[PDB]
Amino acid sequence: YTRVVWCAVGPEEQKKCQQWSQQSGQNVTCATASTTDDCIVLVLKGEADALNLDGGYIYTAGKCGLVPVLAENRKSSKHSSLDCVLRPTEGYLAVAVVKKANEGLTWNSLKDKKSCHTAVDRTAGWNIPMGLIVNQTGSCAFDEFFSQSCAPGADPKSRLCALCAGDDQGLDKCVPNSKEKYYGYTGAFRCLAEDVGDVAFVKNDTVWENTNGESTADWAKNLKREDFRLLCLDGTRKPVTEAQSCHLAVAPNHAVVSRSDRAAHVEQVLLHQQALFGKNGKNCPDKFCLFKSETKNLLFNDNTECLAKLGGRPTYEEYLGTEYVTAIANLKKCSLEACA
Ligand SMILES: *[C@@H]1O[C@H](CO)[C@@H](O[C@@H]2O[C@H](CO)[C@@H](O[C@@H]3O[C@H](CO)[C@@H](O[C@H]4O[C@H](CO)[C@@H](O)[C@H](O)[C@@H]4O)[C@H](O)[C@@H]3O)[C@H](O)[C@H]2NC(C)=O)[C@H](O)[C@H]1NC(C)=O
Ligand SMILES: *[C@@H]1O[C@H](CO)[C@@H](O[C@@H]2O[C@H](CO)[C@@H](O[C@@H]3O[C@H](CO)[C@@H](O)[C@H](O)[C@@H]3O)[C@H](O)[C@H]2NC(C)=O)[C@H](O)[C@H]1NC(C)=O
Ligand SMILES: OC[C@H]1O[C@H](O[C@@]2(CO)O[C@H](CO)[C@@H](O)[C@@H]2O[C@H]2O[C@H](CO)[C@@H](O)[C@H](O)[C@H]2O)[C@H](O)[C@@H](O)[C@H]1O
Ligand SMILES: *[C@@H]1O[C@H](CO)[C@@H](O)[C@H](O)[C@H]1NC(C)=O
Ligand SMILES: [Fe+3]
Ligand SMILES: [Zn+2]
Ligand SMILES: [Zn+2]
Repeated sequence: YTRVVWCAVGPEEQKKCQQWSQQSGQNVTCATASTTDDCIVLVLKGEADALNLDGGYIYTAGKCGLVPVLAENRKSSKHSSLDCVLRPTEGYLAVAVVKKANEGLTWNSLKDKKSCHTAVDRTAGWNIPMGLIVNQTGSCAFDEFFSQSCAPGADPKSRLCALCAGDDQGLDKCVPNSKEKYYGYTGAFRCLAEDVGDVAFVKNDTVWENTNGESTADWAKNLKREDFRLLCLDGTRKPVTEAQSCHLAVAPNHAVVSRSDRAAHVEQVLLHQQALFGKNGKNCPDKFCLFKSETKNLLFNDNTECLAKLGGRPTYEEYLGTEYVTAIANLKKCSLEACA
């Protein structure tokens, strides 16, 4: 009754959810689906209660009647005396990242290069960069812009999946879940790091969290911030320290959604769950930490400080903001799960 069913995407999220379930004494239990779109359908059916979503999926879920409940909040600078749970969200910066050694590559010479995207339909990985490219090109043929890409969730036989690697056995190539080696923020950054692609569309944080020893992962151990550059819309290249002046957009933070009729109950349970397993929580790091997965961003982003109350009681349109909603609307003209 005051039990919340979380929806995990893929087997690694399922494993994390199971540990949370055990530690929560079954106040939270787990349903699993192979894609984020399927988890949305489970929530619509009432077979799951909630999951945390990137803004592009929130647009999808919102059209079907789902609502944002709490948002990820990461480290701040202003609103300093304010408690994390009450602090306004700031958004994250969507960036385009390349290797310094790939000289003369700029926003203006991206045509026919190789690209690394977090997944189709996601904010930094797809909606913002492809939205910009469509506008600048005056063409809906965004699938013919890059020579080859990894964009998890596209047709595995298309050039949009040519660079995706699948799992350890080479299966599930291009699936939009963490079994795909190049899925998500860390996966697309890895796709650039290994020189599989020429450019990764990720967020500012990703670059910092995976360089200069911040990650102990084999592929990331030796990466240095200085070996990367950001691509600016004016055609210049800048150091990764200049993201505030060289990003493609500011994105709304990922947020937990649920059916409108279940929102209040989901909010109550999660606030108590974070008091236990959140950043300063009673049982973290001793038993279980909700916001940790070893740089893998499972269920929540690893840089999450807390889940924050929204205020204004957002509709999903208000939460995403009018600038962003119109951008997606326009990109989607180029090409129940279409609930509107
Ligand atoms: C781009 O993304 C970067 C990664 O998120 C941002 O850099 C971070 O900036 C925040 C402040 O806004 C720093 O917060 C710190 O929190 C730490 C304690 O919890 C302390 O830093 C210590 O830990 C880091 C790892 O988190 C280590 O590098 C080191 O031990 C350090 O002493 C500080 O007390 C500080 O508040 C954070 O350190 C930065 N992250 C990293 C990993 O460098 C950056 O601002 C973003 N840029 C823009 C323009 O938004
Ligand atoms: C790609 O281009 C499209 C269309 O050229 C962009 O859509 C446009 O976005 C702007 C900014 O949000 C909208 O301007 C707004 O107009 C409304 C009223 O018309 C007003 O409320 C705001 O003050 C603002 O001026 C504009 O309406 C919208 N155009 C259309 C036809 O929908 C889109 O933003 C571009 N994509 C990207 C990723 O930038
Ligand atoms: O960043 C300071 C700024 O944060 C808020 O901005 C957004 C996006 O984070 O918060 C809500 C929730 O997602 C959105 O409605 C706001 O979007 C607007 O502002 C962002 C800049 O952050 C911008 O990219 C969008 O184009 C806007 O639509 C709030 O506006 C406010 O608290 C400020 O403190
Ligand atoms: C389970 O939820 C009930 C209802 O609030 C609460 O009494 C208890 O603290 C919760 N236990 C855990 C481990 O989350
Ligand atoms: Fe995102
Ligand atoms: Zn800006
Ligand atoms: Zn409102």
